Order: sequence, then structure tokens, then C-alpha cells
Amino acid sequence: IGLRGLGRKIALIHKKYG
Repeated sequence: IGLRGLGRKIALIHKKYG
């Protein structure tokens, strides 16, 4: 529906802010 918010599946980018 949009973004994973915390970078869930996007966990490689997750470390940017989460």
C-alpha cells in the first residue's frame, strides 16, 4: 500500500533511520 515505514522488507535501507 506504500512504504514499510520502518524499512521492513527494505531492511537493507532500514539501518538509515531504524
